[PDB]
Amino acid sequence: AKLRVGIVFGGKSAEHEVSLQSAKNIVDAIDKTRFDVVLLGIDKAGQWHVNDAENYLQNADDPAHIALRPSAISLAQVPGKHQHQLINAQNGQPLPTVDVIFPIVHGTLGEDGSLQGMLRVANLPFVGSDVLSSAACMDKDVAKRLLRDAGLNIAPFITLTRTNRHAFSFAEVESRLGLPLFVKPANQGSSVGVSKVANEAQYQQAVALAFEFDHKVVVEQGIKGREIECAVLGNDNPQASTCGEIVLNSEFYDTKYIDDNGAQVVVPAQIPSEVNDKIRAIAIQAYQTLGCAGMARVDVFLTADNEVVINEINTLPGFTNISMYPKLWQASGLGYTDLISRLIELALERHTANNALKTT
Amino acid sequence: MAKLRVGIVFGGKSAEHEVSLQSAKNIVDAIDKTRFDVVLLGIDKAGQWHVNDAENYLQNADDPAHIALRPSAISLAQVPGKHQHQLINAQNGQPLPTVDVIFPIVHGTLGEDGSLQGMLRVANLPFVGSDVLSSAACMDKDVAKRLLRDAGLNIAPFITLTRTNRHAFSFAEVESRLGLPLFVKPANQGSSVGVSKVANEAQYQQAVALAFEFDHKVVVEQGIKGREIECAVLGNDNPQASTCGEIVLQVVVPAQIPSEVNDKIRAIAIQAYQTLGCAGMARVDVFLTADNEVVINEINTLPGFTNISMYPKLWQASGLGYTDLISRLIELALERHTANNALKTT
Ligand SMILES: Nc1ncnc2c1ncn2[C@@H]1O[C@H](COP(=O)(O)OP(=O)(O)O)[C@@H](O)[C@H]1O
Ligand SMILES: Nc1ncnc2c1ncn2[C@@H]1O[C@H](COP(=O)(O)OP(=O)(O)O)[C@@H](O)[C@H]1O
Repeated sequence: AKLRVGIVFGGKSAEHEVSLQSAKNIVDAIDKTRFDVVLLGIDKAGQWHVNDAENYLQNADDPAHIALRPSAISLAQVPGKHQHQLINAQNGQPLPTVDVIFPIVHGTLGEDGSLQGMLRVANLPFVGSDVLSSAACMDKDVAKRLLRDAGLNIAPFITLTRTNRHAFSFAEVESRLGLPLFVKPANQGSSVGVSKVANEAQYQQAVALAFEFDHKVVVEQGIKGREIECAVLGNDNPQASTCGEIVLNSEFYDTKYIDDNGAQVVVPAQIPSEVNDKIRAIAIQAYQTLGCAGMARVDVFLTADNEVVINEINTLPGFTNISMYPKLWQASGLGYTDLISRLIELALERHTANNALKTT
Repeated sequence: MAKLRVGIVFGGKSAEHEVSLQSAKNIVDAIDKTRFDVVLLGIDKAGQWHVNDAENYLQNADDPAHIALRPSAISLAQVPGKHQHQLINAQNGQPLPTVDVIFPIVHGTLGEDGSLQGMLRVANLPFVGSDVLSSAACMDKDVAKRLLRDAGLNIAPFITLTRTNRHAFSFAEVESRLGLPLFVKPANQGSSVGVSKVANEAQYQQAVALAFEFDHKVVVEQGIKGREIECAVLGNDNPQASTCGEIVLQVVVPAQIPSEVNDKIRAIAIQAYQTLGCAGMARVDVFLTADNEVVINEINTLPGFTNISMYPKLWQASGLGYTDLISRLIELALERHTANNALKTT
């Protein structure tokens, strides 16, 4: 009668270490009266392991050193099965069935739809957004096109590809978008490859760096404003937390082992309640437009005139004991343990919904 | 020496299972046996993977109804994170010899919608066709249309129903917005699966309820009056468009249209292909109206691929034979995989 909850954390991605802490804190807060946890740790190589609750993290208390303890057991997944989908990769030995997955691998394979495709192929119910929404929210160019098309406010931008890169002069980009500009790879994370640009020198450098990381580079108008974030929860009836503020300054990737890169975070945002509600309602619209499920964190710019400009949507936000997404809910009447539970319930409901659908 | 191993993934838990069975047989039958060894990776209708043997993998192979995948002893499991021996015997862990490329030809639900591509991406397996986002986006007609309209391309005017808003609009409200007749389709599904033409209210409530048994979003569109033309696109970054073909009240290749129209449709296919981020191949299906407007209906990232299907017939009518189309798709897969590996991670 207790559901086995498989927490998938770690990963090849550069956010590996923040993933380890998100996992530690979920493991610590999860209602042990309803759920048994199984630790499904992914290596920096991308291989899956079943870790032991007592011995899974090597420097749990030390962000710049924390690590996932090596394992004998590697895992494989068996497509089309409905039980025992996860096995020992050396010998076929089955793991007991996991009833739901809680993926908390930030970035590269966990947030971009890839992991979600695998879990869908394994008939594993899972927390959060599915393939399309996850892939779409990770491609900044696509997400923005979807937002613009929904009528929502977005930084004016253009997208460079390998085949139009040189169509645009710096003058041309400057005439289109004004200065300063931000230049980023379409598919990254944690400001890696993001540069702000005030002249043609910078611009050309900016573009070359970003093309080291993706085949599409987004170049957008600089927005002046506070950075406000909001936590959305639900499937068909999305609810918005109160808003929170993040303060990033230009003075310092050299700290992508701390969530939000150690920026100043304050919850609730010291903004008026009617602005807070306005951002809340926009966050739900955004959520809807990107087809998100389970949860998402919506990050916006709030300009001097209280215009709200959507910057990012993150489908697997940081989930440490002091990360923005859970604190926002905690400030809104929903505690960590109960948040975790709600996320699991939503995952199982959506799975039931999907399963009931006809195939022919 | 030794040739590239091509794993053809086919079959699947999908309405289009039998079509996939055929696309695969034709691919197996035509692939250049001097360059490639095929490994047959058949997915039964329950969605489980097997290694099949090419001398005896289909039952009633020659009969378009009754064609079935022969049941197999070996079921398969995938090992995330490995760059070799990613596919193993799911009973005992024995690895298959490592496949060099995957040719996915599972039409519809999991094979065409990004799920399979996401699995292949995690297994570091090079693969033919469009990647995770593009496959998922082209399969969701609602998203594909919104992206096409954002690019300035013509699509059928539409509304999208969800379980929460489906009762907002009356037949009368829809009709004032979109005219009659209407087409009601699940957002995500293959070939005509829950699609209905609607001319009155009873038809509408019926059609909408039906599409909602196949998906959680339903597109309701204005019926477009025109000829149905298709175009095959091939490539990654500098893609090429075949000559066009037509479906008639019957497939006609080449479509009997002036050259200017052929080129207009062709250039639009490529724009649609770029807007949706497709890779390898797609078939772009359009309506050509009385005044030569081109309205995009569908972008298919894994189109029917029997040697008689539209996509291959369009290339043949443009000077590219079926064996050679197969080879070019495999080498585009490999070129894309190498370009993706050159991207830096830090
Ligand atoms: N258009 C913009 N105007 C102002 N600041 C921006 C703009 N784009 C990015 N930034 C700044 O750069 C940071 C990282 O950009 P973002 O697009 O969020 O990248 P990431 O996805 O890596 O978090 C933002 O949090 C913000 O401070
Ligand atoms: N909006 C429309 N206007 C006119 N005819 C349509 C429209 N939508 C669909 N049809 C007709 O119905 C057929 C099936 O719809 P389609 O979107 O092609 O479904 P599928 O993607 O499942 O093949 C089309 O090939 C076309 O003949």
